[PDB]
Amino acid sequence: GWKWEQIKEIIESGELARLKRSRQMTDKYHEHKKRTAGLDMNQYVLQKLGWSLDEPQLENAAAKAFSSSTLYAVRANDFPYNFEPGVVHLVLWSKVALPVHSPDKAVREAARARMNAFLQAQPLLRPLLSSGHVAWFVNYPELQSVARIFHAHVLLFFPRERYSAEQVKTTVDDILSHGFEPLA
Ligand SMILES: [Zn+2]
Repeated sequence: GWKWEQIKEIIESGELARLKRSRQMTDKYHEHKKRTAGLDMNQYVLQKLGWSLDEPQLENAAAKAFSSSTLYAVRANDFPYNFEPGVVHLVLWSKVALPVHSPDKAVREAARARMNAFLQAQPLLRPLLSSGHVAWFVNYPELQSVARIFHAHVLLFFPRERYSAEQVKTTVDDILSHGFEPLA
């Protein structure tokens, strides 16, 4: 799998298609694809996250992305990409889209700045941020699924010489249980 420095270089160059699953994980992803071939996965995800129109509305319509914990959700990626041991592949879903690949440089930079501020503000990521061991990307339209719901790939690096696999499990379970904290 990709080493952390390679991951950072790929994200920086925008060559996101290079971030691929292993042959085997590609096989499993293929079988899950067979299973969901009869579904609109946008509606499925909305349903699972509690964001369907059926649900109540703790909204103000104009709420800023990440301004309230009801507006986002972090999950472990069930079919992670092929990264070196210690890299944890999470998915951050947001009810509010962030136009991070807009042709408008002002809009794109502003949307990226918001995502960055959100992740930087997270106490549960503090030592990883201090280490440069948090990265994120949003797959382009020609690469993504579930295009009606914003989601970012959030990668956390726990080097093997710094965290046992069991300590990684513990910390990630902690993050997913607590969730991320909102940002005004
Ligand atoms: Zn949640």
